Amino acid sequence: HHWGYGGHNGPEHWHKDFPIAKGERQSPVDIDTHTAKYDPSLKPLSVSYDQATSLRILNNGHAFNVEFDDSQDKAVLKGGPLDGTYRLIQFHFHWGSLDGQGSEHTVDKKKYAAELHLVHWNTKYGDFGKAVQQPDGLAVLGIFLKVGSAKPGLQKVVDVLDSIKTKGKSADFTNFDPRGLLPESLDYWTYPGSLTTPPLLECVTWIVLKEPISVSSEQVLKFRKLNFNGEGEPEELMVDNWRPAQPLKNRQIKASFK
Ligand SMILES: [Br-]
Ligand SMILES: [Br-]
Ligand SMILES: [Br-]
Ligand SMILES: [Br-]
Ligand SMILES: [Br-]
Ligand SMILES: [Br-]
Ligand SMILES: [Br-]
Ligand SMILES: [Br-]
Ligand SMILES: [Br-]
Ligand SMILES: [Zn+2]
Repeated sequence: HHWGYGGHNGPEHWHKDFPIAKGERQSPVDIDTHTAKYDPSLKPLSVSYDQATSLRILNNGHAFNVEFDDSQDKAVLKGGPLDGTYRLIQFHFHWGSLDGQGSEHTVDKKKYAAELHLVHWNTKYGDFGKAVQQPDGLAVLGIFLKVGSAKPGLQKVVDVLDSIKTKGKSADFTNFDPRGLLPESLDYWTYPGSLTTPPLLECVTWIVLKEPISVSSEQVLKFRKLNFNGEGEPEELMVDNWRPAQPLKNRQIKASFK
């Protein structure tokens, strides 16, 4: 792989190595709130993170992933639009160089400063690598970030970033509680889509919360001190690691709320 978010390998190039980039169910999308249909058949989301076990944080050269122990049903997502049980494997964010961009999904064309993705795989497929080969393999919970008051539950993530500045670095990251990243309301929009990074597999049920979380300017500024490059290489700040909105095509976005 050579893709990225630089001047010559960014989203508009991905289709050359990953032709599904021009597929029928690509993500992210703009959420037209006027057009999304309230679906009284959608259930409340069940986010069950009481037993979550974080293990490690990794700079993978395109974001940082907070990884979980997904060897048992500890931290699982169910309900909502989903049939069955999805196990949390990792979360990560996408963010901008400035507060006016950074999210992947947009809401009536509004871009948020960042977007959190909590990635879960369907236990009926046994492992993540098998799940991504299935149209109902993953459930990603997406949460917008706006800049205002600090998010206290994010600070532990922020403070470890200095230790994983460059691509390939990891650090122990135990005992982190992802419930501290969840807004008050679980109202959501949902639609069928894809991973937003190569290989762009069309395996995701997206669940995008309506209510953003607030983080401070100082918190997001620290995300922007990360590097895409490896240690000692020319510094390239990890900023603008978002894919823009893709064509909705023959898809409906449904709302869980009136
Ligand atoms: Br694009
Ligand atoms: Br709305
Ligand atoms: Br509907
Ligand atoms: Br992912
Ligand atoms: Br993603
Ligand atoms: Br993959
Ligand atoms: Br709201
Ligand atoms: Br909040
Ligand atoms: Br820092
Ligand atoms: Zn993501």
